[PDB]
Amino acid sequence: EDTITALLHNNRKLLEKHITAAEIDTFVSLVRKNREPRFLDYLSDLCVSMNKSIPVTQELICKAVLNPTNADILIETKLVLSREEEVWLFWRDSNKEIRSKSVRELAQDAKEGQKEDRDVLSYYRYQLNLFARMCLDRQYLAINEISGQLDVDLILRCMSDENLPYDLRASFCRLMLH
Repeated sequence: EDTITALLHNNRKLLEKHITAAEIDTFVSLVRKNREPRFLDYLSDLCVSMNKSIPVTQELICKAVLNPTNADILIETKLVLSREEEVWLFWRDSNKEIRSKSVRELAQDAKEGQKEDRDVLSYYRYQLNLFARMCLDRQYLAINEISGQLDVDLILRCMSDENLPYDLRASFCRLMLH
């Protein structure tokens, strides 16, 4: 991990020459199917962050992730207006269908008690960070897909006040800022 981190420094011509869609697609699919959102962090590091907005690779990675054929990796929100205090984010865990059952209980799970209920918000924070670091300046064909989601009121209602998010709380602002 450390050697491939040091190879993946600023390095413009390496990003636009020796990196193709196939190897990152295997990195997007095969490594990412199981667990461990540190690989999601390294995928986000490969995407843009040299200093500001490598444009050639950010429009290759987005079509590797944001297509509906590559769904069930990211976590989406719906605002099903159930029963003030209506918001839900939906995640699957390696075997079966949507089940979420809450998001306010994750604030109760933010202190201690579970591991499968504590990995979910960390994975959500990291994929929020990847969405913020996806285009962030000029790439338009994949900023339109993330325009409908978290559009106007959903990003503000999740970032009004809550018991105990700190890093995800900053992740909402970071996705706001771009």
